[PDB]
Amino acid sequence: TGRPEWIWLALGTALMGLGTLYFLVKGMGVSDPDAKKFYAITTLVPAIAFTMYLSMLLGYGLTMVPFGGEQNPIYWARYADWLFTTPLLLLDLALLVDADQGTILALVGADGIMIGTGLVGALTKVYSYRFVWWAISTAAMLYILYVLFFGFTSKAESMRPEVASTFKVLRNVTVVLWSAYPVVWLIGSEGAGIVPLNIETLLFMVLDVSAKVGFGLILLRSRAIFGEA
Amino acid sequence: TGRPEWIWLALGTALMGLGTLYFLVKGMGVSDPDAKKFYAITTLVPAIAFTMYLSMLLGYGLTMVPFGGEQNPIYWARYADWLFTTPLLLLDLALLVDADQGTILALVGADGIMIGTGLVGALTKVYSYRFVWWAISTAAMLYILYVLFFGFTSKAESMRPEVASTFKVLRNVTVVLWSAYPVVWLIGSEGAGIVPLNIETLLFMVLDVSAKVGFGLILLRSRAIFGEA
Amino acid sequence: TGRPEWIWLALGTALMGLGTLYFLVKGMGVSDPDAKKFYAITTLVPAIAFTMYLSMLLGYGLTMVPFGGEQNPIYWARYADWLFTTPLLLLDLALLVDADQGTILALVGADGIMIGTGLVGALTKVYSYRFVWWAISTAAMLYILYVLFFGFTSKAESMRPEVASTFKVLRNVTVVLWSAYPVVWLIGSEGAGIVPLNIETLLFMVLDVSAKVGFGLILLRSRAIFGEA
Ligand SMILES: CC(C)CCC[C@@H](C)CCC[C@@H](C)CCC[C@@H](C)CCOC[C@@H](CO)OCC[C@H](C)CCC[C@H](C)CCC[C@H](C)CCCC(C)C
Ligand SMILES: CC(C)CCC[C@@H](C)CCC[C@@H](C)CCC[C@@H](C)CCOC[C@@H](CO)OCC[C@H](C)CCC[C@H](C)CCC[C@H](C)CCCC(C)C
Ligand SMILES: CC(C)CCC[C@@H](C)CCC[C@@H](C)CCC[C@@H](C)CCOC[C@@H](CO)OCC[C@H](C)CCC[C@H](C)CCC[C@H](C)CCCC(C)C
Ligand SMILES: CC(C)CCC[C@@H](C)CCC[C@@H](C)CCC[C@@H](C)CCOC[C@@H](CO)OCC[C@H](C)CCC[C@H](C)CCC[C@H](C)CCCC(C)C
Ligand SMILES: CC(C)CCC[C@@H](C)CCC[C@@H](C)CCC[C@@H](C)CCOC[C@@H](CO)OCC[C@H](C)CCC[C@H](C)CCC[C@H](C)CCCC(C)C
Ligand SMILES: CC(C)CCC[C@@H](C)CCC[C@@H](C)CCC[C@@H](C)CCOC[C@@H](CO)OCC[C@H](C)CCC[C@H](C)CCC[C@H](C)CCCC(C)C
Ligand SMILES: CC(C)CCC[C@@H](C)CCC[C@@H](C)CCC[C@@H](C)CCOC[C@@H](CO)OCC[C@H](C)CCC[C@H](C)CCC[C@H](C)CCCC(C)C
Ligand SMILES: CC(C)CCC[C@@H](C)CCC[C@@H](C)CCC[C@@H](C)CCOC[C@@H](CO)OCC[C@H](C)CCC[C@H](C)CCC[C@H](C)CCCC(C)C
Ligand SMILES: CC(C)CCC[C@@H](C)CCC[C@@H](C)CCC[C@@H](C)CCOC[C@@H](CO)OCC[C@H](C)CCC[C@H](C)CCC[C@H](C)CCCC(C)C
Ligand SMILES: *C/C=C(C)/C=C/C=C(C)/C=C/C1=C(C)CCCC1(C)C
Ligand SMILES: *C/C=C(C)/C=C/C=C(C)/C=C/C1=C(C)CCCC1(C)C
Ligand SMILES: *C/C=C(C)/C=C/C=C(C)/C=C/C1=C(C)CCCC1(C)C
Repeated sequence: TGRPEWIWLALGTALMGLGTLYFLVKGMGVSDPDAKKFYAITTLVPAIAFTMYLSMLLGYGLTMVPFGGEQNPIYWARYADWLFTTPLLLLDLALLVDADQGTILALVGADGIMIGTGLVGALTKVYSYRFVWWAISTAAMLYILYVLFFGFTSKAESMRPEVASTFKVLRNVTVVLWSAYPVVWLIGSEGAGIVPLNIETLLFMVLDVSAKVGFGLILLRSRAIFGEA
Repeated sequence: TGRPEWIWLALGTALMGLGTLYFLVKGMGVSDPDAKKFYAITTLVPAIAFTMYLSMLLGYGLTMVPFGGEQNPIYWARYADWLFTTPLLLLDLALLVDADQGTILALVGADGIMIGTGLVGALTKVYSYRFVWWAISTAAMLYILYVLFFGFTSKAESMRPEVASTFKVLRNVTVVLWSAYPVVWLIGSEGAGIVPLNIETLLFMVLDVSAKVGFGLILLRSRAIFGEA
Repeated sequence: TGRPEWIWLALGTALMGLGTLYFLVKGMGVSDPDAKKFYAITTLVPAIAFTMYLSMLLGYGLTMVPFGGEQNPIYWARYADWLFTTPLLLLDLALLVDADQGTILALVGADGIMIGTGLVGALTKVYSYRFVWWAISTAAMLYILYVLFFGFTSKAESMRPEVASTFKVLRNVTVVLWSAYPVVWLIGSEGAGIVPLNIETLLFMVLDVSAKVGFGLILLRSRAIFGEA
């Protein structure tokens, strides 16, 4: 309780843990192999986030980075979460649309670069250079969003209508929520320091729970995850 | 020689190195693609463990974690080993039975969570919280063992008898040996500190060599690794 | 500018960034799924290297390792680069020849061991043991080079001539350039310290740009990357 942001770390931990259990239970029984992929991916995403939220809450996932003449609290465990959970989320989208393997490789690799350069930016001790890493990471994010909108135009002649519908919704959810993360980082504790860490942590908790549990509710309620038969 | 546990690190290094060379030589010549997968996976497992045993023996893979009012010797390199070798072992099992891709994803991801939360527990400076990580990691292990016994019931109508037989043996080997690891950690140097590090290191060496070289001897002697023709 | 090797880090950053942009633009429009794999892999390789070159240039990717009675400058970010980019390069070769999945697993796993043991060697504080890690890593490299020459003899009865031709060239490029890396490390800052860091950094920059951008120019100009139709 001694860091003001504890309450949002504790609520994030609980909501990710509850979402994990819900999806775990929801997927019991599923035999359709395509459906099984989606449940597996979509359950792992909040399970991983539960662990990293808990590491932040307990303090393990916090470090102090000197920059700006200050010791700055930096929650590094978010990058360990996102390193795995953001390619998994892209994989759910790419599987919806039957993406080509090269497109998946492009997505997962640009996502790696996005999270890894965000982590270097987050731990960089020269203040001005933190924003060079931010810009590179943002360029990788823009590439991802570009591919999600313009990279699947060979696939629309052979998409089931329900897959197109669910993919469109989830792609919109993704673009809107993910685009907020660089803005929060830029104005928050890792960037300009205009928004205090407590509010930052709240913002990321709302985005994370929506981008993981909200996303997954939409996906796992859809008939698009089943091979049709 | 100055740490009492050196002798078990040196024997583990030698046995993993010898097992690697044996499997490397055994797999020379194999042309069956299915067989080649199994040799590749099963040889990489002790090769990786050889490297991490050597890093422990030379001291690189040891760190001191303060907790309990003490500087505690913690061999972190075991988590770097297991991060790769325990999904590889699961992959050998999953390939035996032709698992669905979603099942493989579930297994490898729960295994990631098991090893990563074990590593956080191993490096956590608040003593009581180390056991919260232990419990989460154990829950992931139980999930894995659940899937290994109850997750492949679509596959039994089209399993060759020899694949079913070898998978049953290896699955039993896996459940018994892997279930001992949380117990050793709980009573050893990373947990309650009731068993000294020297004996702990012996225990993990016996389990590791059996779970990697013993496992692999059983697998690579079986006709189940060949496509049948 | 305060480290003499800055100029080669800055030129490496620029050449990797330019090569990335060139390949990105070159691959726009490509619809052939096989071609898309090769563009994706081959573009990610210099993009990752651009980021790690920049981290070296800005100082983030440098650490001081005590060994030999000295504080030694060690650029660790090269291992973070190579961890991903050297399996990606092997994947391009393995895809050319339609390698079996077990062969790919062997290649990527031996490459992991090569880079991870090179990183342990690079960070080891006991000088003589640094060269034990070097020898293990070199053994893994030799295994890789062995597989590249002798591991694809089931594949030559069903290789398109242009794929055989491009694979031969790239395999030769690979063997020659990669074999120089252990020699540079052995005589440079991480090893015997006979070649100063500034010249070392130059050597690795020439090798990296050739092994990534030179390699990729050869590959992406070839008709071998297209499924034939
Ligand atoms: C079954 C397996 C998964 C293995 C079990 C692992 C794990 C679930 C164990 C629970 C972790 C949790 C108890 C950590 C303890 C936090 C904290 C209370 C420690 C001491 O703090 C006490 C006071 C001090 O004034 O602050 C805090 C005062 C209050 C006591 C704060 C309480 C709020 C919670 C800590 C926040 C909820 C986190 C939960 C783990 C959410 C899990 C969801 C669930 C339904 C799956
Ligand atoms: C298919 C499989 C069979 C293949 C597996 C092969 C493999 C098992 C072979 C043996 C592996 C073994 C050598 C692993 C050793 C661990 C290694 C990190 C040791 C180096 O030192 C570690 C710590 C010291 O406390 O410093 C840290 C060192 C440096 C300061 C950081 C080095 C950077 C990393 C090498 C790159 C990865 C960093 C991130 C974890 C990944 C990207 C994260 C992103 C968000 C930035
Ligand atoms: C600091 C920088 C990010 C620069 C800020 C401005 C910049 C983000 C806006 C320019 C993006 C640009 C692609 C917009 C042009 C749209 C166009 C190409 C698409 C064609 O028409 C499609 C229509 C609907 O049918 O609009 C639908 C729109 C299209 C599908 C294209 C939109 C894709 C974008 C990637 C989504 C914009 C959100 C950004 C990622 C915001 C990033 C936040 C940042 C400040 C960190
Ligand atoms: C070919 C490639 C793989 C590359 C080569 C890499 C690698 C195999 C090189 C060998 C590593 C090894 C020599 C490390 C040295 C350990 C140690 C002796 C260092 C100094 O210690 C001396 C005394 C001090 O009183 O203690 C110790 C006294 C004794 C001298 C202890 C000796 C016991 C061994 C160190 C334990 C065996 C480890 C082996 C590497 C096992 C390999 C198996 C093999 C058949 C593949
Ligand atoms: C398909 C491909 C092409 C995709 C590849 C994309 C990629 C190559 C893009 C560029 C990668 C690049 C940015 C890597 C940089 C390395 C990175 C670790 C730098 C951060 O700082 C590293 C050290 C400082 O000494 O601190 C450490 C930082 C923190 C203290 C720890 C951060 C946590 C990690 C980010 C999560 C991984 C940790 C483990 C190694 C993995 C799980 C282990 C488990 C057992 C806990
Ligand atoms: C601290 C906690 C671990 C709690 C300790 C007790 C707990 C591990 C025991 C309860 C597990 C429970 C699933 C047992 C019920 C069996 C049942 C569901 C299977 C149905 O019947 C199958 C028969 C043979 O045909 O028995 C064969 C048995 C079945 C195939 C099911 C057994 C699967 C288990 C995962 C194996 C038990 C070993 C544990 C992993 C021990 C963990 C050690 C721990 C203390 C860290
Ligand atoms: C669009 C997205 C990718 C996001 C943008 C991220 C990124 C491209 C931003 C550029 C990074 C760069 C400006 C870092 C600054 C380095 C340095 C000048 C910092 C201060 O140093 C000043 C003096 C001191 O005497 O030394 C140095 C004096 C000189 C000023 C040195 C100048 C040489 C360059 C720093 C080396 C070139 C590096 C480039 C990033 C190459 C990129 C290639 C491009 C065409 C894609
Ligand atoms: C398919 C997916 C869904 C699966 C994903 C599962 C996963 C998301 C589950 C949760 C992951 C989570 C626990 C990650 C936590 C990060 C972890 C590194 C925490 C440990 O401590 C990290 C730092 C402290 O600053 O110390 C560092 C600790 C030690 C000093 C080093 C430990 C070694 C590593 C565990 C092994 C990897 C090291 C390299 C980055 C990889 C190989 C590099 C090579 C070149 C040596
Ligand atoms: C310190 C150690 C590395 C030892 C140094 C010496 C050692 C590297 C040389 C012995 C390698 C050995 C396989 C050579 C025998 C060749 C033979 C098996 C191939 C059969 O005939 C093929 C012909 C052309 O048709 O030659 C073409 C040649 C073949 C295709 C085989 C060559 C494959 C090698 C892996 C390439 C040699 C380069 C090395 C990797 C150099 C390593 C540098 C080191 C000092 C760190
Ligand atoms: C589950 C959590 C999700 C979906 C997180 C998404 C995170 C991003 C899209 C992060 C983006 C970043 C930037 C583009 C710039 C640098 C800062 C980051 C890493 C926050
Ligand atoms: C090759 C080595 C093998 C098979 C290692 C297996 C390790 C485990 C099953 C580890 C399990 C753990 C727990 C369930 C709780 C926390 C402690 C661990 C990581 C030892
Ligand atoms: C893109 C960069 C490339 C192709 C780098 C290749 C690096 C190697 C082949 C590294 C090899 C090493 C050894 C065999 C011994 C130890 C030192 C290393 C890691 C430099």
